[PDB]
Amino acid sequence: FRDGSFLGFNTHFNRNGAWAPTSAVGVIADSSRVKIGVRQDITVKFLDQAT
Amino acid sequence: FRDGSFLGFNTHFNRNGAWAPTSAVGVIADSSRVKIGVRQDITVKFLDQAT
Repeated sequence: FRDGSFLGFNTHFNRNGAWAPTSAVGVIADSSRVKIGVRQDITVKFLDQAT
Repeated sequence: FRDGSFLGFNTHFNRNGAWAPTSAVGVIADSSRVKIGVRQDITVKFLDQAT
């Protein structure tokens, strides 16, 4: 291969260790058709009496 | 009894569902001899760490 490797796709690399290399080498999508809903983004509370 | 016939009574109607109709149709009292002591009127606390 030469340039044009990764096919002009927006390429995202999984760094957080969620990738399962026994399931997939790569997932190719029309990213217009996948939506992630965010009802609450990562939210913090300080607990000091809780059990 | 086409007109008000419980004159001489102050009349109070129970509407919070405490009334037990199998126990009494009505209770008649000398209200000078019944006292309710109110040591603490109703209070609310919000709990978010309690067990």
